[PDB]
Amino acid sequence: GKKVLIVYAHQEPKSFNGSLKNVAVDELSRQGCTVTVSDLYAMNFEPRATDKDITGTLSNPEVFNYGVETHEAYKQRSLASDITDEQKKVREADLVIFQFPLYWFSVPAILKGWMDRVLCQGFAFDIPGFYDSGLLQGKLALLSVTTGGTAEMYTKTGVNGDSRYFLWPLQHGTLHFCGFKVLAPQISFAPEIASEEERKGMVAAWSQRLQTIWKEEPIPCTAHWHFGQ
Amino acid sequence: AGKKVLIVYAHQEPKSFNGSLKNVAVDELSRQGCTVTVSDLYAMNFEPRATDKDITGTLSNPEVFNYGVETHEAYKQRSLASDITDEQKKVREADLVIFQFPLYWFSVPAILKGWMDRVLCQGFAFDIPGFYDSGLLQGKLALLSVTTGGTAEMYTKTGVNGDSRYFLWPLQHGTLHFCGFKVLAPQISFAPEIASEEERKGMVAAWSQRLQTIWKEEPIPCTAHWHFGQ
Ligand SMILES: Cc1cc2nc3c(=O)[nH]c(=O)nc-3n(C[C@H](O)[C@H](O)[C@H](O)COP(=O)(O)OP(=O)(O)OC[C@H]3O[C@@H](n4cnc5c(N)ncnc54)[C@H](O)[C@@H]3O)c2cc1C
Ligand SMILES: Cc1cc2nc3c(=O)[nH]c(=O)nc-3n(C[C@H](O)[C@H](O)[C@H](O)COP(=O)(O)OP(=O)(O)OC[C@H]3O[C@@H](n4cnc5c(N)ncnc54)[C@H](O)[C@@H]3O)c2cc1C
Ligand SMILES: COc1cc(OC)c2c(c(C)cc(=O)n2C)c1OC
Ligand SMILES: COc1cc(OC)c2c(c(C)cc(=O)n2C)c1OC
Ligand SMILES: COc1cc(OC)c2c(c(C)cc(=O)n2C)c1OC
Ligand SMILES: [Zn+2]
Ligand SMILES: [Zn+2]
Repeated sequence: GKKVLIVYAHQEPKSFNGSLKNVAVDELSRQGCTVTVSDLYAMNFEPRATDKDITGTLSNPEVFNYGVETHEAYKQRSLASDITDEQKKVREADLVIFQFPLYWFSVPAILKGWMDRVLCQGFAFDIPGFYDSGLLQGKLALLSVTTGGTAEMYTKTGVNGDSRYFLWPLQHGTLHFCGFKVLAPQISFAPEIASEEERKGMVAAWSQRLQTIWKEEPIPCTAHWHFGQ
Repeated sequence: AGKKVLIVYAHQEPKSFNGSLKNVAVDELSRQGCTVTVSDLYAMNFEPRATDKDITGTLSNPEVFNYGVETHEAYKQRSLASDITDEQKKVREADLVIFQFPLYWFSVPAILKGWMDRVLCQGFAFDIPGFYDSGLLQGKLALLSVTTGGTAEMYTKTGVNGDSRYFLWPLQHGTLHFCGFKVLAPQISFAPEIASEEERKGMVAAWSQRLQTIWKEEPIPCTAHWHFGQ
């Protein structure tokens, strides 16, 4: 059996993102997988990295250093419960899918705040244990991104550059760094200008791809993959 | 000179190395006689989430909420939440916007990502058409002043992290150039926590020193080739 966590960042259940999340739940549930969804906006998930993320008393209450404080908090079981709740889902998961609209070539700030606050030192990475040896190694991660821009805008010589170029900080700098093997991203280009069909083809392709997600090999998550020819 | 600067600052700790870079900027720019404003996001408890609370008028489509459509509308009607319009005023007046922050996950801290997502709305920062070189903030300068955990050597093409310019792309091109800014070369202060106390003073005064001649700089060519090479 396998466990999947979907971390989902869209305000509107009727959205194209909402339908992609909902077919993932339906298809992975149909296969017998254990599925959990973190619907960040419904949870009013806190995005800011602050001293509230530590309960009881700080390791150095003269000069606040978020990284050191959350590292010590993790080790002393002193993190806020919204964070540890997410860490439990991630620890149990075999695959983590992030489902979100591209905001400013990146994730919406609420999902950025999940990455900043959930993936702390001791949990997701340490000295050592990063990139290849990151603490989440053995787990799979997958970005399912929707865009306002069309596929042609996202080419090396198009106005937006190649899609892979905006993937680097998320796939390499975040998911690889924590040890994830990164599945190929699912990019649903410009759903809002596509037809009622086309949109169906995109959703159905996603549902279709999920049918054989466990047979996939991860991308080689390298500078060459993102930037080379 | 007769110029206005906005510093958008994202760090929790006033005694931090970011706190020092922000204050040296304020001291040097104020010394030159520039007009200076700082948006200290954590101290303001700045709201990062893009939600329907950012619009206070009748929604264009209250059956199916589309944040970009509703905020674009709300900007035209003046029904945006006032935290957002308070920032727009600072940006509209500024000739240079400096972002001061620690690198978090190859990007800005979520509180600052939220400032970008909610403040740079359609109608204000760009339109369709009216983006990249035609973006609505054309004529303004922006500059990322980023600190890292990683050393410079780490952030080279054959270092573990890849070249520093790679992680600049979403921010410089995808956000600031998109809105029309000309982008000045980034100030990257590498690995201050590892550096010696004297190498730290050196990085602070190197930023101070650069600001002395900031108005004479040309912007970078904010292209794929600048960021990625051939
Ligand atoms: C702050 C901000 C920053 C942005 N930055 C970027 C950026 O850097 N680059 C970029 O390219 N874009 C950017 N965008 C645009 C954004 O990425 C797109 O708006 C978003 O990806 C569209 O996805 P959605 O789910 O919201 O679309 P929706 O509008 O919800 O989807 C399109 C249509 O499909 C309908 N639908 C729902 N379910 C289904 C289904 N079952 N089958 C068929 N249709 C269905 C919807 O109701 C809708 O009519 C930005 C947007 C914002 C607000
Ligand atoms: C969630 C998260 C994600 C991160 N992701 C990344 C990443 O992707 N890539 C990466 O490289 N790093 C990353 N980091 C590390 C982060 O970028 C660095 O910790 C940050 O850049 C260091 O800057 P700071 O101001 O907090 O340093 P500080 O810890 O405040 O400063 C270091 C030292 O400089 C001293 N100092 C303060 N003022 C002065 C002064 N006037 N003169 C001389 N010294 C002074 C301080 O007192 C301190 O001792 C991440 C950190 C976190 C918390
Ligand atoms: C650039 O130096 C580095 C590089 C790292 O990873 C590449 C680090 C750390 C620290 C302190 C903790 C940690 O978990 N990692 C993962 C570091 O600081 C010494
Ligand atoms: C801020 O909103 C943005 C930002 C963008 O880029 C950073 C966008 C778009 C759309 C619709 C198409 C597109 O290609 N890009 C590149 C967008 O929607 C208006
Ligand atoms: C999540 O925290 C992170 C994440 C990183 O990369 C994504 C880091 C580092 C540090 C300290 C050095 C570094 O080179 N990288 C590359 C870090 O600090 C522990
Ligand atoms: Zn990688
Ligand atoms: Zn550019």
